[PDB]
Amino acid sequence: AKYYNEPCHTFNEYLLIPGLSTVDCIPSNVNLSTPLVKFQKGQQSEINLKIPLVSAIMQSVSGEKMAIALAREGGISFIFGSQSIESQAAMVHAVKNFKAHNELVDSQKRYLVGAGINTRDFRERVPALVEAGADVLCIDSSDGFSEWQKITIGWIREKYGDKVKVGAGNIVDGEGFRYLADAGADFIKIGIGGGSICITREQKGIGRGQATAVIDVVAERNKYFEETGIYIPVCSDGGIVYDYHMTLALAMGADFIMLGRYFARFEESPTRKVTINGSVMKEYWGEGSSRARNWSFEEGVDSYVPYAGKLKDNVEASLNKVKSTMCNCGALTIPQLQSKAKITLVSSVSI
Amino acid sequence: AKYYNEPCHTFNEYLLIPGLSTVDCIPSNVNLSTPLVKFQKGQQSEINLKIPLVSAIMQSVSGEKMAIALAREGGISFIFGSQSIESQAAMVHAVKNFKAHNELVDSQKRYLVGAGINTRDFRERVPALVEAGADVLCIDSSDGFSEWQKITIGWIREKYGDKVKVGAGNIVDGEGFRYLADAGADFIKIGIGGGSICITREQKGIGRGQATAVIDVVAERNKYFEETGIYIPVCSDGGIVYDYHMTLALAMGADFIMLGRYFARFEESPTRKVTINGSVMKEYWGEGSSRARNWSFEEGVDSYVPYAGKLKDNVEASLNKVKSTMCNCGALTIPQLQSKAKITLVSSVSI
Amino acid sequence: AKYYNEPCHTFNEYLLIPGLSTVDCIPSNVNLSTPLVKFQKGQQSEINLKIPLVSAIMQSVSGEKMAIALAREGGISFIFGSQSIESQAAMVHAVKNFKAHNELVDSQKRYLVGAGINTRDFRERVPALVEAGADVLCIDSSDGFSEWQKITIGWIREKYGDKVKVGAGNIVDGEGFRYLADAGADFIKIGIGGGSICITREQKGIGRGQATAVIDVVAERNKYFEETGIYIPVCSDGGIVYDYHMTLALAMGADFIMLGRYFARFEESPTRKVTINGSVMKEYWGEGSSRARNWSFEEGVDSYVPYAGKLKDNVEASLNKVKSTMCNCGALTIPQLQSKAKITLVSSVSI
Amino acid sequence: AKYYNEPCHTFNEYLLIPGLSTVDCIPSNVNLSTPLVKFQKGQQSEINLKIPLVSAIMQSVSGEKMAIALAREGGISFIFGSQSIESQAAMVHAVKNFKAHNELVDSQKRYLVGAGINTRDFRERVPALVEAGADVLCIDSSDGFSEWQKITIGWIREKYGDKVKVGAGNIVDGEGFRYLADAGADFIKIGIGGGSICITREQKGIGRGQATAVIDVVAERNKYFEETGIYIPVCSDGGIVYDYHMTLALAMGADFIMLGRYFARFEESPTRKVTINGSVMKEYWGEGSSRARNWSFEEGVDSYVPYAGKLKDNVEASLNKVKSTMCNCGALTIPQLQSKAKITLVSSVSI
Ligand SMILES: O=c1[nH]c(=O)c2[nH+]cn([C@@H]3O[C@H](COP(=O)(O)O)[C@@H](O)[C@H]3O)c2[nH]1
Ligand SMILES: O=c1[nH]c(=O)c2[nH+]cn([C@@H]3O[C@H](COP(=O)(O)O)[C@@H](O)[C@H]3O)c2[nH]1
Ligand SMILES: O=c1[nH]c(=O)c2[nH+]cn([C@@H]3O[C@H](COP(=O)(O)O)[C@@H](O)[C@H]3O)c2[nH]1
Ligand SMILES: O=c1[nH]c(=O)c2[nH+]cn([C@@H]3O[C@H](COP(=O)(O)O)[C@@H](O)[C@H]3O)c2[nH]1
Ligand SMILES: COc1c(C)c2c(c(O)c1C/C=C(\C)CCC(=O)O)C(=O)OC2
Ligand SMILES: COc1c(C)c2c(c(O)c1C/C=C(\C)CCC(=O)O)C(=O)OC2
Ligand SMILES: COc1c(C)c2c(c(O)c1C/C=C(\C)CCC(=O)O)C(=O)OC2
Ligand SMILES: COc1c(C)c2c(c(O)c1C/C=C(\C)CCC(=O)O)C(=O)OC2
Ligand SMILES: [K+]
Ligand SMILES: [K+]
Ligand SMILES: [K+]
Ligand SMILES: [K+]
Repeated sequence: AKYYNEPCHTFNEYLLIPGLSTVDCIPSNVNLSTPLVKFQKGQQSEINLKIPLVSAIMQSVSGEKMAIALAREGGISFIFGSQSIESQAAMVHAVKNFKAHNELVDSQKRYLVGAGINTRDFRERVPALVEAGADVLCIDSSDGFSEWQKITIGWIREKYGDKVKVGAGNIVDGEGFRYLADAGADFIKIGIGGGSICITREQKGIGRGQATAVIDVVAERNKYFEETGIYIPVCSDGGIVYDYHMTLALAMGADFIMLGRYFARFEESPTRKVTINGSVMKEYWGEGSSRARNWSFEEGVDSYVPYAGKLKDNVEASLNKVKSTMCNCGALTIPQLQSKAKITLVSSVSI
Repeated sequence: AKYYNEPCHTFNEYLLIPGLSTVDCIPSNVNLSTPLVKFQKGQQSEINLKIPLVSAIMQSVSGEKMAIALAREGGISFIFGSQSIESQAAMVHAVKNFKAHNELVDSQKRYLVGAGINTRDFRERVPALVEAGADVLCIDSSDGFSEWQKITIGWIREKYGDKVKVGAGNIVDGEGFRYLADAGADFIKIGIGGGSICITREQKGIGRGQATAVIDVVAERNKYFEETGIYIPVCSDGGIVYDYHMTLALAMGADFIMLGRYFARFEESPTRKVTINGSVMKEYWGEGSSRARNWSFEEGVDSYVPYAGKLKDNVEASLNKVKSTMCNCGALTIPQLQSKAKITLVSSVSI
Repeated sequence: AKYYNEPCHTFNEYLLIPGLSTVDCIPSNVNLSTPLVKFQKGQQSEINLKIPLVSAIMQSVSGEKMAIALAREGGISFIFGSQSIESQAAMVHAVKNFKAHNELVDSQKRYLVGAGINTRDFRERVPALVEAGADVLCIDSSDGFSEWQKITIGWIREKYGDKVKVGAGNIVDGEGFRYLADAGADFIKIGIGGGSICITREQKGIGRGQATAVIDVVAERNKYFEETGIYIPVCSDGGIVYDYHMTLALAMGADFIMLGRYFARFEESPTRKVTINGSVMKEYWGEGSSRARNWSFEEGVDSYVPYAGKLKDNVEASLNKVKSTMCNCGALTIPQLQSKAKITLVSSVSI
Repeated sequence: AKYYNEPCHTFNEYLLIPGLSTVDCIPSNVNLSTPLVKFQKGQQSEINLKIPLVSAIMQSVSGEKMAIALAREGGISFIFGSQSIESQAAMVHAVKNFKAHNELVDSQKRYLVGAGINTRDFRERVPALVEAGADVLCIDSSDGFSEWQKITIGWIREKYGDKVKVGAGNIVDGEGFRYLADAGADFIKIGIGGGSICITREQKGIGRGQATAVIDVVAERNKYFEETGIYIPVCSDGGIVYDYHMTLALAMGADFIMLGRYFARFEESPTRKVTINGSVMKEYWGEGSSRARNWSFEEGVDSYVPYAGKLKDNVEASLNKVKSTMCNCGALTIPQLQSKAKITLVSSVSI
């Protein structure tokens, strides 16, 4: 077997050490744009988010309303694919034709929207998604280091060339990243086990601390860029517990962040608002729970998250803190933060 | 005194990082066969389990019914030796003559069965066990790094040659493994302290994290194979808390796993089913407890484990998860898993 | 991004190993004097505290009474600047003209007093503070690694030369220290996150274990002294939970210590004494709390600390323990302690 | 300041890895003798304990009855010196003249007994102790790395030469050991902070994990023996929580062990037996508590320990476990254990 010199770590084990803050760095001047899909050196990505946040490919998170609400703030949602092909297409179509600011839109002023796909019914699902107007796709899986993802991406490239963007994952190391990059992925998703509704131990026992995973994949991605001139955006998916974890994920090299629990709390998530002993909550279940697969064990859990109100106010408060921290680190942009951030590990006792 | 460069670790401190999963790797195609006794290079073991699980040499675990139930699924039980020689022989005989699938049987279609022996009355116990039809024996001890085990194995070899298979242990490092290998053991059992009914601290203070023990013994075993051409199967005994710990133990090099608590929960264990406030439990006590030795201190404990029903359904669910994880690691067989597994240590905080 | 070879640590992770205690080292002979502002090699500081303790630049800690009570024992208070310029000046003036022992006074026998200032209204606030008689100033900020502090210090030097002393901070590493030193700071304050009313995680996620911060800044400060002949006193601000943490902070190189919670408990702090179910408490809130800024988030908290009585008796008990420990380390003075202290890290388990 | 490459550890962080157990190693054949005072190479110590246990120099532990009860089993007690010179002498005299097995006696068949002394009234106390018949003395202090201990030992050597044996301490590193060795100590006591009634943190903040302290002092002691031919026995004082900690302390190099709490639980300790809600307890307070010094702070605590009955049965049970573990390590004697023990550190998570 193969072992490692250091144990893996989660975002909670890190802190940012301030850098020189210049007079021109104020939150309002911080630019949170970031690339969504791959491009060659000297070019810009064909799709740039206004904010580095995307909602998870989950039944309890990314519905029609979530996609519109998030696109309006500059991010993008990946409509869950764990439903009928026609149901998913309808949601995508409803978002693209909603208008029939930092809004994320296409050349027709229509909100951008993503859609999750699987390695099984993609021959029928992809065409429907494209026809419906999906701006980008993403293969949704707990272990993307699979020949099935290579086959899926390959089929897409053979029928649509580079006109259809498709993200792949999830992986947690340089090898997995490399495999999906050579396969043609437009962006690679990082993370196995970090999620909130994730009980890694009581499951398969596969995974890696999110911080270690991002740091390792980012180094491979940068190495890959130097060898081929191809820059592949990476997404840190899961493991975000506090707002500052967002800044950490970006500082470590992630171009954008995928969140489930965070967005599930909003009015715009597709779940039921439930009042439990004076507290308003929202339903939240993992895609691995039996509650979701049904569309003696269980890959995820079914629980509740506290109601936080509308997405807008919460995302604004979260990103204001990110912007402020970025200025503490001497960064006016995400690339500058990734370049200048001073990140330290914290001792067990400190926690 | 002699010290080590690194502290020891338990299975809970590790996670598996996925490898390339090929299209041909599906749980149903995973082969869980594994060697039970030693063989020379170029040969196959004379006894191969269909599944890498064996039930512990304990009064509260391996009785007649357990041995039959486990053999039927492909594993083997070691009838406890902490009873009269005639009582143990009767159980062994009852298993071998029960018939008077992935079943583990001999050339006569009879279920395979093991039997534990001690370093004291082996001159009278072994013959009775052999005569009764025991397929394999195993010296049961908390510290197998003993001249007594060498003497016991030697006596067996002098009277039966290599016709009678005998496992030895337990040990936790390369030196202990080496001593038992040169002594002639057919398989060596790893583990001191890991057990569930083990309170190492409040005992002698001897032991080692199970993961570190297995990793160290496996390296010595591989070194031993290269020097002599003799492959000695090793057994990871104790310390298995979750199903994924099984995959970890195998990935680290253990050929098979010995479990006590896990099997004690089944209908087939020889203990009393007790209902405590709406919960059906099963009795479980260590071989070191006064409750067992009686056949001011105490080497083990006497407690309860939750009833899990029949062995079949539980073992199947456990091994399906192992098989699935193996495919995540790109392995269709145990040897392939031991060769390809990527194993990472996890930080204290992560736990 | 930039990473570090070791994780950061807090004061609770360290212990002092005794050195040779000579017959002449008794608590009563221990000298606790220490420099407040910078000086050149071969010289002495223009201001030396009699005891290495200063009260925090906070509304709930450093008022008129605190400043008088602390100066009387040999330390100094920094009147909080989070109030009107005229209100702060009045407090400073009241302290300087209170008389209209180990007392800390100027050549006119008047108690010494400090005053906090900010990087915004300093052009109007400084003159008022100087005119009122403030002996030393200090820029109060969560991240002193800022061009704004450079600008503020520069303005002071252009209008008052080296006649007005001004401390800067807070910083946590050699780079931050270096930036403020070159900027002209008379003393540099260390610490971000350590404070008691600090919830670093649920904030920006910036900071560093106080011990690691002090050790790193002290090494840079000593390096700076060797290169330029300028000795800049450093202050360990926050993170002091127990009396022995004081000895640790000094042993690690800090010239003096800034405390908030510690002093808030005294009769002389400007907050309300509140009786909660038989326990007399004192109010205490951070400068980052909304309760203080008002002069959807929050940089600090608003809580209670147990009443400890008058400052005198408590400070005396605290420093007697420091003096005693110093003798255990073979030190009669702070510089001798910084030179001879043997400091060991403690394992996680030990805690 | 001076730092260390590794953090310190306590006994709870270690486990013993078994060695080869030979047929001749059975508990009954294990020899637990050990040297009490220093000797030259090629010689034997003038005083050898039959068992490596000595009771602490405390008011709540070592009285007349304890000294007799322990000597009868082969150990020795150090009558507490925190009492009048005439009271301590009376106890010593009562023990030496009690008779007016593994018993520890002098050439006159009288029980051996020790007596604690301090660095202040030794000119009057020592003579009284010698005259009373004390077999060995020991300077009792929280920090023995003091010129006062050198002066005390020197005075004893000037008036009695090498006829009066005197132990010194406590120290926790090679430097402290070395200082007391050159000063003439007959044995050196290790340990600061480890004790049960020790709240190191809420005190001076001086100390070191007991295991690290013993390991470091033992290496210095062995180095000292090689340079001078003088073997100085060392005592691991405090930090013993479980029986196996005894085996660890010895394996690490300590010749004998000093215990307070352990012995306080016995019928023979000089404290009151108190029944608290069905549980019989014994009083136990540290020598640093105000309750003891009286013969605003506090170096120790005043609590209760569970009644364990007579010393005999408990010590026998404890040492049987030590002997058994020694055989697991292939040792028939303490020196053999110190030479052959395989000691591993355990991970934080394991605990
Ligand atoms: O262990 C898991 N069991 C599940 O059932 C599950 N469903 C989703 N996911 C993954 O978790 C991410 C969302 O995580 P958060 O709620 O932490 O933001 C998502 O983006 C996915 O990567 C799961 N992980
Ligand atoms: O500390 C111990 N005290 C005992 O009384 C005891 N009895 C058995 N064993 C050992 O534990 C293994 C079973 O462990 P699990 O229940 O964890 O599977 C078994 O296979 C044995 O190796 C003991 N260990
Ligand atoms: O996280 C924080 N939120 C706040 O609201 C706050 N107010 C003050 N400070 C800083 O804490 C120091 C006082 O700390 P102690 O109470 O621990 O002595 C002070 O000296 C400051 O450095 C804050 N830190
Ligand atoms: O922190 C302390 N405060 C006290 O008041 C105290 N009194 C004794 N000792 C020391 O502790 C040893 C006994 O420890 P145990 O009870 O752990 O065996 C003793 O042998 C001493 O080394 C003290 N340590
Ligand atoms: C697919 O959604 C996920 C993702 C992205 C992740 C995990 C996970 O459990 C699920 C749900 C698991 C499902 C629906 C079962 C199918 C499968 O195995 O892919 C995880 O642990 O890391 C990432
Ligand atoms: C023999 O069964 C075991 C085994 C295999 C192990 C342990 C143990 O305590 C017992 C019971 C201990 C008994 C019956 C006392 C005799 C003896 O000492 O052998 C353990 O700690 O690691 C492995
Ligand atoms: C200024 O007082 C502090 C100091 C010294 C520190 C911290 C802090 O939160 C505050 C309050 C934060 C305020 C008033 C908001 C303005 C700002 O950001 O400066 C901290 O974390 O380390 C040091
Ligand atoms: C003297 O008995 C001890 C010993 C041996 C130790 C400690 C201790 O606190 C006391 C009591 C402390 C007293 C009586 C105050 C006088 C002094 O300081 O010596 C400890 O921490 O390590 C070892
Ligand atoms: K900054
Ligand atoms: K895979
Ligand atoms: K000393
Ligand atoms: K052994």
